[PDB]
Amino acid sequence: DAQAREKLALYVYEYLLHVGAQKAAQTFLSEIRWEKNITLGEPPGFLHTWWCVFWDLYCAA
Amino acid sequence: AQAREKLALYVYEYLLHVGAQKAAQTFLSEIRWEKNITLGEPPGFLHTWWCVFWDLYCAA
Amino acid sequence: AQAREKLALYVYEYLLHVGAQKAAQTFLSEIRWEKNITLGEPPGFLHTWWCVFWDLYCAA
Amino acid sequence: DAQAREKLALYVYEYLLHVGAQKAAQTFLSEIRWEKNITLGEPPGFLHTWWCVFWDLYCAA
Repeated sequence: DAQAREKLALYVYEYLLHVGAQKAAQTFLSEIRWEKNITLGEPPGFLHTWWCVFWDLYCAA
Repeated sequence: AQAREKLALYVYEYLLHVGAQKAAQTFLSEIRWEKNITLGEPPGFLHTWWCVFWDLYCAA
Repeated sequence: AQAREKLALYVYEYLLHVGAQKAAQTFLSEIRWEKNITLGEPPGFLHTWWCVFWDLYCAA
Repeated sequence: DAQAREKLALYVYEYLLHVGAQKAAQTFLSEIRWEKNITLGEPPGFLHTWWCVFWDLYCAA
């Protein structure tokens, strides 16, 4: 449950960096007082990829 | 491409409901967003989707 | 409850597109289905959903 | 890929038994010439459960 909330934050942060919103990403980590490791993938990152999978499925119904 | 625009909205919603209102404002301005904005109740839809999705993916 | 009725339709579609046309007919008749029926291209929507879902669930 | 197709068939079969369509379930296994093991859960079975999860998500957008 908490592991989920922490992983959403991480992947939102990554998105903000790849979407060209770097200022926003930095302030986001300040506002949630993020004291944990940060491990980054390739653009457009995990959240875009999995969102688009579910979108393609949403638009087929 | 209309997928990317809905994700942006739901992320902006996430940021307000998680108490990252500053980032939220900065976000819209950095992507130069100009469309209309509507939201619902916290925690917001991105959180709702994530909970079932991440429970499916398990992992770390 | 309207969830259960869409699943039935998509299953009836699966059965026709997978070559289980006999089962398909028997199915409708056993649940006493009386609503209108529309389908699309094979393999059908239940297969489409399943492929992304089962790839998420992995398992066995 | 094939593992997926085989697991859909299995879980469709289970559904047909729990939904009160037992004749249909039997003929289904004939028509696909199913020569593999059959392992059954509790009603309403795996496919209903996971369908309803995605439905609840579909009806929240």
